[PDB]
Amino acid sequence: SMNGVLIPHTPIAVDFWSLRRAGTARLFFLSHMHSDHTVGLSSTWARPLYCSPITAHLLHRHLQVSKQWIQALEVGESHVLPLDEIGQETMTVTLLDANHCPGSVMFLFEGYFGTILYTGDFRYTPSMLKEPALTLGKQIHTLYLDNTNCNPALVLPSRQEAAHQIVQLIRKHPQHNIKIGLYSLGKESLLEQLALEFQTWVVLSPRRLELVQLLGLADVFTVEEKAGRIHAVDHMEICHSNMLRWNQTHPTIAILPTSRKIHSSHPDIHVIPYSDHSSYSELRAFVAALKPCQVVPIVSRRPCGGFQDSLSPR
Ligand SMILES: [Zn+2]
Ligand SMILES: [Zn+2]
Repeated sequence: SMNGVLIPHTPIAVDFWSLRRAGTARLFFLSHMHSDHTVGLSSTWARPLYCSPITAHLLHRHLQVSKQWIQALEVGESHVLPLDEIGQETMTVTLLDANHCPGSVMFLFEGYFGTILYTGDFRYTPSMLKEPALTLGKQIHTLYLDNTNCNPALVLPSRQEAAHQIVQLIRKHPQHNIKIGLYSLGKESLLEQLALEFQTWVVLSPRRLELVQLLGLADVFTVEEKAGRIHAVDHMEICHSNMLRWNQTHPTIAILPTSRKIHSSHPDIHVIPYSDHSSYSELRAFVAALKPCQVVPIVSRRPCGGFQDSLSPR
């Protein structure tokens, strides 16, 4: 899927890389390095690209986008970007920690269009309201929201509570190897927590270890499989056939940390609602505190509602 947006009546494109559809009167932004946000973005990209410093490093390393075009913006600062070559108009952009994955940010856009807050992918935490850029009384005219888990019937625990569910599960199997199905990026802090909790080395891929060292996490990761019982694998590897394959070597439990209602054939495959996306209740509190004039879903194909009673008149 493609979860990028061309914001109408603005010079803004976020996680949206189709040259034909975007046009030439746009500035391009990248919230984070998940593949559904970099569709069409590769080493051939030849336009200015604005992102976080961590995203900037990952972008050049793994997609080979030239450093000529990569524009790393410091988080928490107001950046003034030119919209033309004659110093006629500018746009002010402020990056805010999205609490989603390494490098993930929210964008605060200010310009002729007004004020727009673009969350990208984010997990709401109350500290986001205490952001200096959001405590200036500025009216947010449009709030683009991560509506991934925007289902009122879907109750999700906090990441800490979900991490506890994972810990409890692993505790029941002290003799088992543990397969954690992940994307190439994200939930590294979960791995670090599991490493310390069970005093084990967490086996990664050479790519992940390279990433972890950038984050400056604890020295608890390695590429040698014989070193630990907790293994970070690609989520696609977790299925019935691979469970039988893995059990030939050692008793194995597989864990899928996701808010998606994935069902498994194998009894030893566990799907636990550990999510990097805000829950419905967290979304409600986020919007209620900001009170924007309008709320627009980033994930168009997915449901998004229940925010009329939290909007602002202006
Ligand atoms: Zn994401
Ligand atoms: Zn996404």
